[PDB]
Amino acid sequence: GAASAATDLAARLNGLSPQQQQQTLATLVAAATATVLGHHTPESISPATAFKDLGIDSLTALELRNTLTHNTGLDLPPTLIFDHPTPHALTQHLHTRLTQSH
Repeated sequence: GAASAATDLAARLNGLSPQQQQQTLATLVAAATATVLGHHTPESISPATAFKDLGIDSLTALELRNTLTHNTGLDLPPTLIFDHPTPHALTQHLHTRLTQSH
């Protein structure tokens, strides 16, 4: 249970530099997509392949969403993949929204 994984996420990021802080999402977000496609590890989830190209099928885009938002504490609608089509993109979103949010 978590009333804010955004304060847990920014906890991984806390103490780190932008690219390092990126990596955490650029690992978790991919871990998320590693889940959606049944790959388990983010090592298979390339950040520049594209969710579309990864197998994200709206359903797994929502399940992506369900994981992302849950790990980052953010509140972005299911069109997150449609707006950010790569693990890098999604990461960029939550890496930027860390400060660009309420």
